[PDB]
Amino acid sequence: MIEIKDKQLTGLRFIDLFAGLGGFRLALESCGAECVYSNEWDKYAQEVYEMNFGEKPEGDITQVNEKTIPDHDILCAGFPCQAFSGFEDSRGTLFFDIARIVREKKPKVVFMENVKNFASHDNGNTLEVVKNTMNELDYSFHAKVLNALDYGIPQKRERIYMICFRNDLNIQNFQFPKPFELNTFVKDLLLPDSEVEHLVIDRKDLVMTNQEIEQTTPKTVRLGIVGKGGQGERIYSTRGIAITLSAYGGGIFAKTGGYLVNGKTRKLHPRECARVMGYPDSYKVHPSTSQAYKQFGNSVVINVLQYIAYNIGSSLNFKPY
Amino acid sequence: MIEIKDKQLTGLRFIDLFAGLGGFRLALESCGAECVYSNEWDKYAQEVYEMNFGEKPEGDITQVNEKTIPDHDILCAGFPCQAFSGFEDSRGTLFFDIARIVREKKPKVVFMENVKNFASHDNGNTLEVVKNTMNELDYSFHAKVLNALDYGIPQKRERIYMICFRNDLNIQNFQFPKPFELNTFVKDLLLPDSEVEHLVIDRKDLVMTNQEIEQTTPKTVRLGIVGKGGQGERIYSTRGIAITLSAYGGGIFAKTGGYLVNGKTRKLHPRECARVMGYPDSYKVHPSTSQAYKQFGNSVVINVLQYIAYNIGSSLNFKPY
Repeated sequence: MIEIKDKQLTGLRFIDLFAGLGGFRLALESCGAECVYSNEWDKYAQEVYEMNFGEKPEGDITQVNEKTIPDHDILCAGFPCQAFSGFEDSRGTLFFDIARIVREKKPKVVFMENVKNFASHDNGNTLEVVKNTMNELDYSFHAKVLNALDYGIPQKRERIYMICFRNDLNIQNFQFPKPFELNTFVKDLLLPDSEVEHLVIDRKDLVMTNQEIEQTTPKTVRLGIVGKGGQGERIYSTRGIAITLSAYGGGIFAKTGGYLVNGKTRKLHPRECARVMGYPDSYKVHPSTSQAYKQFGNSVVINVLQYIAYNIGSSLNFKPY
Repeated sequence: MIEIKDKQLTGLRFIDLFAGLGGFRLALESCGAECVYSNEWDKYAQEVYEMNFGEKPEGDITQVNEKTIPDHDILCAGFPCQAFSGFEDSRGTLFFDIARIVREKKPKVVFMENVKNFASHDNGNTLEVVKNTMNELDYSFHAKVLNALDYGIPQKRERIYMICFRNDLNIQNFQFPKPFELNTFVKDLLLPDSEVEHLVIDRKDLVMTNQEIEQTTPKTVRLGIVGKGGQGERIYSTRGIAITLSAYGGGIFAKTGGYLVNGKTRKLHPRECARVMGYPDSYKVHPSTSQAYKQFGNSVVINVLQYIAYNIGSSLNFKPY
């Protein structure tokens, strides 16, 4: 997470749909915005959200009538990707819940996030349905795939970010944040060896294929493999960036991938996962290691949302005579 | 686990290498045999082994001197499959440690177990190497792939079982147990709903292609899918048999697969995993749920080992004038 002193979103209200761990909430609050409603489906996610924010998000958004949603300026949603069978063509999906709320509450901004391939899903019309639905609801639609490693977070993680402004506001200067040099690497986020001993996997079929590198580099650096060398069976350098965290991946080093740390090969700790997703150390992670992996592997990258939120605020606040 | 009153292995000593949870120990002890040495690599496997048997198995078998292994009549090993590059070809593998122990200790019987495809691995070479090695050590070699579902256990789980008798014994009559009708199904092995609600997975992309069946059947019965319907994304009926447990599988319903139970979709509980692996309810599972899944996913099926152990005894005991 980064520090933002210029609170571009001060005095604005947002809601956090499909809140998960509350990544959007961390991001928008860091810019001064106020959360007036959150919704999260998963009970274990509601749990950890409650641990960190004091309140439990409302559950199943389908039971919740849009008229009951508090007035708000920004709607956030890192929503599940689903295939559709514009606005009426989005029915049946969780995206429709976003569309029905947008139609009722007409926030100034709709800020959404999804997987990197979202633009390709269903031969391109999952994106086209979302875009057309947003247009029909009288919003512009700006989408760009951004990679975490380009925004200060040492993880290979491309995601699509979609920002929509209500047309009456006439916003013409929204820009995605510009990428910058990576100065933090996996090594910079590690816990002491003692705290992660349980994550060490000693295997006789380990084959180290490359020597540890001498200079940090903003890419994934594979050093070795175990077994057949497939998913969850590869070992990376902490002087590089993290491979993409996965909520549901399998393999010996499932979810995190394996890392060469002080002569040992191990998974990342849930706290290290938090860090490579941009979560602050003040954020309490779920007690279950396996549930924490799933939650972070499914989460948003805080830092990227912060840069975007700041730019959303920048655009909303530029109102010359 | 089945009851055996005719203790064919009474008076015989066995060792339990790559002991894991001690499945071989349960099977052979049920037939009257006494364990005189066990070895298990994994720290967490040692823990639960100790919880159940009162003793901690020795670690790293590669550093154990073969001459120090106690005298025994039966060597058991459910060992990790590894590609080779006869006896000499085994070097660099965990099987080499079995061979060097066999060479020094000369047990009457070597009883091994591995994955179902062990036969076809490295195009037959892996099994050739094992067989030729046992032959060079003056053992006959018998191997067959048996499916848990044919031996009273409702799980789709084929494994190769290898049984070798020392040549001087002139054992001519060893037979693998004959398969029989399955009369136990997943539903019979389930815990009450109160014990398992933490394993329930409520989702929206659940697509059910068949209704719950009314007949029991010795087959895996897929009723639905989630996501893309791949690994750990399939829902099965409990009126069928369990899909193969996996130590490192991924997906939403990782390791156990998903089941339709009283209107809910859930993973199996580690106790249910124990049961579909033939472990008795008196066997304590690992306190860590995720660790217990890995353990049972990589374990042996007790009942199949009991039937084989009994037949090993039957052959050793047939000694006419």
